[PDB]
Amino acid sequence: SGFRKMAFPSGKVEGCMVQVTCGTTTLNGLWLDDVVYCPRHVICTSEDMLNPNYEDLLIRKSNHNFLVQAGNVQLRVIGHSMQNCVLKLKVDTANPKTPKYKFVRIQPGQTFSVLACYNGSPSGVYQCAMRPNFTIKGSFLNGSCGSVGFNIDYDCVSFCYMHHMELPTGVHAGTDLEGNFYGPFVDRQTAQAAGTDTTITVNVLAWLYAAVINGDRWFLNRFTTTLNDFNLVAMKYNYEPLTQDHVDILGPLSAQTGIAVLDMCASLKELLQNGMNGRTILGSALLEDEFTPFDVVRQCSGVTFQ
Amino acid sequence: SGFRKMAFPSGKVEGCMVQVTCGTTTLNGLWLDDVVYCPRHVICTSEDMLNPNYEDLLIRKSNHNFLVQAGNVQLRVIGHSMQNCVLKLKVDTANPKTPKYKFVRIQPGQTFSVLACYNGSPSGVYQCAMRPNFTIKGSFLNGSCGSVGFNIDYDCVSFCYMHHMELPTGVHAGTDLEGNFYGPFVDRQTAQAAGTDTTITVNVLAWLYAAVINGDRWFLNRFTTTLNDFNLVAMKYNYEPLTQDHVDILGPLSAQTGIAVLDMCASLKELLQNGMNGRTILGSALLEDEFTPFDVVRQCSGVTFQ
Ligand SMILES: COc1ccc(Cl)cc1CC(=O)Nc1cncc2ccccc12
Ligand SMILES: COc1ccc(Cl)cc1CC(=O)Nc1cncc2ccccc12
Repeated sequence: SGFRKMAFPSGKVEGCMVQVTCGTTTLNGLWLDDVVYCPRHVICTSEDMLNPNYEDLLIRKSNHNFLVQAGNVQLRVIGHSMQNCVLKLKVDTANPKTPKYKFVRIQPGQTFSVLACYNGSPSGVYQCAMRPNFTIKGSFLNGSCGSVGFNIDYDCVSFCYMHHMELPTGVHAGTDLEGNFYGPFVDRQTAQAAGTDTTITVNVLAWLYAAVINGDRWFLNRFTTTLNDFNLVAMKYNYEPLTQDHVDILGPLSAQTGIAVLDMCASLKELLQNGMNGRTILGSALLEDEFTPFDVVRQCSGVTFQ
Repeated sequence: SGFRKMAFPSGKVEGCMVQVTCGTTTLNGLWLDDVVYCPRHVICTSEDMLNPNYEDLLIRKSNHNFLVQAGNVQLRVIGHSMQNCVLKLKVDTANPKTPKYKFVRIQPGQTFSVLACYNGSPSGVYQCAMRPNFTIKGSFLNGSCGSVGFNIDYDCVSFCYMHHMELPTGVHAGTDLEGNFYGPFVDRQTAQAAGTDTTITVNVLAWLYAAVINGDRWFLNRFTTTLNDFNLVAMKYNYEPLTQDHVDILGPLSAQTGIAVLDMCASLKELLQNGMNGRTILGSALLEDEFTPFDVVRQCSGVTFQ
């Protein structure tokens, strides 16, 4: 019993973090096979960040201008290339700790674990969701750039995020491992607008199912609703509209609890209109949207990894 | 910027988890040097749990009755002994992945990371606090027994908790690594009472300081208070009394924010009496007490580990 904001074990990722230094800038890199991945703004100075011409800046750099350290192991750069917003440094040594991995571009609403790193060394691990406006509400300080987000399916590590920048609003933006930003952001120091941040409705429903599994049932009501009538109320409170694909994903949780998805939607509709009235659900006084349906099944069934 | 419930990286602990089987019971064990640590109720059947005589049950077992698996590596038991509520199995192979470690018995209010394991394999990692009544509000399923809680100081892993049982109330109880239970619990299947669970006041204050660091300042008031007048209100709301040792621990946070500890206590006193009135602090509608002063400094200054 119980429910926690649970992250994946980070051991397979800790062995891939390295320190990347170009000139005077130092940030984190990801060492897989004989390639190191890192944010391309490592080649910039503080003055370049206002309006950097990355192509012109990169041409002034050679292989010997990049210093890659894996603890005390010095890797020698024998080739460099720029793919979108990431730098790919070819090194002479393949990482012996390379796990089975793939690069994945996630969709908004999906969750992943972040291994926050500084100077190539791990600081901590936490779980977060990609917001509908393609930001993340992380915990990052200066020097955390190049920290990665990931999921684990069995023996395979799926890398999905590389941290690049903190916006002036305090939220965080980054890219996939091919260097494509999530959202409309660019890697320069300028005011950038993130869109409206909405609540991930399918995740809230999954969390309400977790509450029922763990014994919290006070919010269950006798009313029901339809999909169109629920979405009319959800959009009023800046909730994402629910689709039939979302209903299909929630199927296994409906079966385990015996509560129809539309019935759970009716309970949520009353929580949106009437509030929680000083009560709590799973130790929280707010509706939580950082747990996917898969996260709930994983935590409540005990899925393990290599 | 930002603040998350952050766990330690678990890599150093993942390499120490093994599977322990005695007869038909299988749970997790901790492999350090050539000794495996596991809960002693691994030698029990389902019927023994109601009123087990561990001494009599252990005498019917020999070294070859214990099966220890480290993935696919079979460890041979060459000696066994019972220390309080843990079993110490001497094996023939020393763990090559043994990190620098120590055994520590923590005090209530301190936090640690839990590596939840099943059949010797990691499932996830989360951060929690030892409640004042010596329980933890974890996330555990059947087979998680032997999962360990830990902290990391630089290169040293401090093991502080081994999971033993879920109480009928849904909270969790366990021992230190010398086999001494935290709290008045015993390892048998019987109704057991946990005391009143109080809020860890020094942790709430540390979290309010974290909120100020991250830009949330609406709760700061113009009033002040004394230590005796605050404790009179705190005890009314089942908060732990604040002592001078707590004030000394909060010193570095007072300096960083320029807010005196007693001034922060006055803000907390108004939050206890007037509530939060639909507002949030660090994305939460409840006062949070699972962050120690050390956790706040660590997250807001970027302390790293090996
Ligand atoms: C304003 O600096 C820019 C501009 C553009 C780009 Cl692409 C990258 C950066 C570097 C950056 O934002 N680093 C940080 C990332 N996370 C958290 C941070 C917390 C404090 C200071 C820097 C933090
Ligand atoms: C009632 O079983 C007893 C009695 C006494 C003792 Cl010493 C140990 C046990 C085993 C136990 O509680 N296992 C579990 C530990 N965490 C979570 C659990 C969730 C579901 C089922 C068992 C769970």
